[PDB]
Amino acid sequence: AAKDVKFGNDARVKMLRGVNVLADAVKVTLGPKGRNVVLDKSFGAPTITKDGVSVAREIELEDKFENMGAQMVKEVASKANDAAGDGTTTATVLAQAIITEGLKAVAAGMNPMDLKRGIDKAVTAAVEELKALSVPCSDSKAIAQVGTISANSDETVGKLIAEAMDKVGKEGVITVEDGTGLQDELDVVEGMQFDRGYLSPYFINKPETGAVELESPFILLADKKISNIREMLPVLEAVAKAGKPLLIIAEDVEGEALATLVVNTMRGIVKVAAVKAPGFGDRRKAMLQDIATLTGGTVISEEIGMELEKATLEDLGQAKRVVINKDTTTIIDGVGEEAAIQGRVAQIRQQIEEATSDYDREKLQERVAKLAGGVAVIKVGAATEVEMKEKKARVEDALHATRAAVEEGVVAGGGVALIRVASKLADLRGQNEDQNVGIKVALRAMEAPLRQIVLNCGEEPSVVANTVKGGDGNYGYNAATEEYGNMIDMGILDPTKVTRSALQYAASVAGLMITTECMVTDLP
Repeated sequence: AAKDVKFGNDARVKMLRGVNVLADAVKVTLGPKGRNVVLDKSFGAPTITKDGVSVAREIELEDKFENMGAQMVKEVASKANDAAGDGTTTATVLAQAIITEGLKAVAAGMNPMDLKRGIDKAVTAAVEELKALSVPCSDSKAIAQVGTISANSDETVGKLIAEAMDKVGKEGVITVEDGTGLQDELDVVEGMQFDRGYLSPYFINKPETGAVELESPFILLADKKISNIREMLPVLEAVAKAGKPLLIIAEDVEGEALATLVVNTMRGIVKVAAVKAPGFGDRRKAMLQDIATLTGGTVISEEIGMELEKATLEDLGQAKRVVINKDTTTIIDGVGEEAAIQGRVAQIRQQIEEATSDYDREKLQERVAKLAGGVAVIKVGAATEVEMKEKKARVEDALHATRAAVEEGVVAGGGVALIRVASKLADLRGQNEDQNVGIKVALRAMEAPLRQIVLNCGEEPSVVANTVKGGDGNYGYNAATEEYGNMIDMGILDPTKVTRSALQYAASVAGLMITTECMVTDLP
């Protein structure tokens, strides 16, 4: 109800204090020689971490304005992590640097809109420079390298990912799951992956991984949107009498049907999962038909007049293993005769060699590649289950890093890429002097992360940063080995996607917070 409002300088200093608290909490973990942050818990034993994601997630402030500034920086950093796969700490420290310098400039009478324009211009130029500086990652040796360093120097993971990419291409679908035995086995199965997640986060069966995983699931393929239950309860009865888990693939699920499916899942009577149909229009129907052919079943389509009252087990699609994430889901080893897949991919082939519109042409290439590519699953083996799960986590992180590197490229890690780009962009200027001030602010901001890494390493950062700027190319300073040289040769590297996303979101949040005039929050 009643709310307290702050204007101008007071709001800016409140946000500055909140962001400073968050960044001082999260940035001590930056770099190989990162400090430890103790997160006291009510359970009884405090947890000790060196990763910035947990510290950022665990921090809140009693003062409302500082708090909300902290959570806005936190949400942009979380967006950076979700997009790139890492870089939360670098994004947060960059955001703090830009925010501090920009607010200091604004207090000097500068025009905040011009500062935001200059920061955005400098960041766009920096992204272009990073794209120029990125080393392409296409050779299997490069895949092995990124998988190795990304997984704490696990070269075996490097190979595993290398032949996985060799078998299913750079853009193919790859997943990792638990495997029996000691050796690590690689296998490719007929499957695909579309960019649709669960409709509600209450369908999750694995809170540790945050993925809706079903073993030998039995899916529903319906073109019409699902609102009520009476039309779809025969499916639940059939899966209950068959004892198999249930999954839903429809255009959109809404109404009390979602609530009752969640309730049934929680009660444990039968597992139910729902995933949106990818695309829209008739393309969604076409790809749903492709999915039905892949899984050997048929789709509940209203256009052909049939309905869901008569849907049964024998005339419905089934799968071997499905992993549903927040944004996308993977179908693994769709059960069905290969002849149907061959016929469908052939039909899509004629769809190419008589396609007219270019956009639909690329869409057909992507659809046929997704349908005929298949899915590769890698099973991790070990002595006991605990190190097996640890290697699972390491393999997942390495796979995300490899995907980012393939998508964008590889640049020098440890903040060397940012400082090199800032050095190369020393002569950038804007329309106004305030724009030039903003550009200088952005340059110092990209300088900041390497300084923080060196300070964590225990060395004074001014001389190290100056020495790194003096060099060219990928030459930089290694915090682990306390020496300079080529950063790529030493192996410490990060995907270009991570650095680019961190800089982009740091600039975005800093520009948002600089131009803020008013602050509205609940009255304490």
